[PDB]
Amino acid sequence: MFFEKIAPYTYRIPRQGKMRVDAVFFASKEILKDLEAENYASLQQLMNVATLPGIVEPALAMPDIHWGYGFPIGGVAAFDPEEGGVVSPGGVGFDINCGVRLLASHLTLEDLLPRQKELADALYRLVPSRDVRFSKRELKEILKEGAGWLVKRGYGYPEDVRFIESQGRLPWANPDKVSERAFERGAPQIGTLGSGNHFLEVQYVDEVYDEEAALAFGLFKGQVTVLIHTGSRGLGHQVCQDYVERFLKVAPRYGIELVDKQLAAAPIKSPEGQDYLQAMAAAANFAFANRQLIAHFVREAFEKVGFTPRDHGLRVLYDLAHNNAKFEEHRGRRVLVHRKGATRAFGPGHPEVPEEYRRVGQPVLVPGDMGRYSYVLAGTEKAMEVSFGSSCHGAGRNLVKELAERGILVRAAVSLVVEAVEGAGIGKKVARLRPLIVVKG
Repeated sequence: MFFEKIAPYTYRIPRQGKMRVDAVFFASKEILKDLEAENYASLQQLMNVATLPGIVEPALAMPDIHWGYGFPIGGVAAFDPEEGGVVSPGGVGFDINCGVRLLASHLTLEDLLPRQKELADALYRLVPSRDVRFSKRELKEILKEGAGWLVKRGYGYPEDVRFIESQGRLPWANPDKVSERAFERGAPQIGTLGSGNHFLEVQYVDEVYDEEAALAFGLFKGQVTVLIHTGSRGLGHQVCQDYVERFLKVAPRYGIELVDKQLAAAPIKSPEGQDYLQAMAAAANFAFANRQLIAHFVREAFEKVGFTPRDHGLRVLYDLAHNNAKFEEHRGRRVLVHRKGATRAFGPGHPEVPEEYRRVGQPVLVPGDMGRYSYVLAGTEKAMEVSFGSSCHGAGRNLVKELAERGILVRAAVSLVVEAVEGAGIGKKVARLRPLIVVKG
């Protein structure tokens, strides 16, 4: 008995103990049952987040919330620099800007199926797990400029950048704050998916829920899409490690009390805070470039098997991060929003949303597990009010053997979450995507 319901699929944990503000989480009657069986562990983590300095009410968690490092996965936490706010690597997650890019083509399922094998083989061959390399000075510029650096040199279409969150460039990146180890560890990984839950999949739209948003996003049933899921690879992971320990060994000076050491944080305005933010931005820009490069190779794979540029017309529908901290305008102020396993989800009328989509809201890409359904949602006005314009990132909670039985070629080297999100009013359903080909890193 430590949280009341304030709206459909919306629960509040009133401020208690060390909490500086209330916490609010979105969930189903069914999801609550899941958390309850978990002793509410992830919620305790959400409550810990609320103990941090300068936090803006309320600390939040999405319907797919679960145990994480310090901050819970599925968490959103805004911090005000002017109020002595802090920045926490654990609030972003180790894979900085691990995210998703969705390409939308002119092809229909019927057009693709007969070349399904050729494409799978071309994708596995053209997408590293080949001979494209950059100099250290070049990848240094990449860390600062983002996806646009690659597009301007031919690794994409001119318009690609318009459909990437923040145009694929966080403004504060500074490679100087990125350790040598992080730099060398991720530098030769650009253009690769990586391991773990990273992949690329060719899919088709099997259901359309909002005709107006679908039209605006250029989506139609039977349409072929390609979803790319990957991040900053080893570079972002290292940057997180470098700063967590640096933040731990300087936490005394600042007097920041941590109920959980994994909540390691530093004042946003402190040298250490500023450095991490600059290095994190560099890692994010690297992740943006990585997805941009992969998209370039995807286009090369379609063409290699016979689909000309005008046949496939593979355009970037959208590209957004699932782990990131960004400075944004909320409540008339500039605040730093930590999102770990949650997405930015701006709504109708927002200047940061491409004009093409401005009337319906920002696309929200919700990948499922490999070989599972993916969804496309749209950001809402309500989210701008109640979740710092944030939405969910996930759809769920013998490996490849059963994938070949559901009609899915693999190349290796009803969502309750979406239901809760739409029910809470922070993510309008637009479409569902079914996988045909899965390429793992």
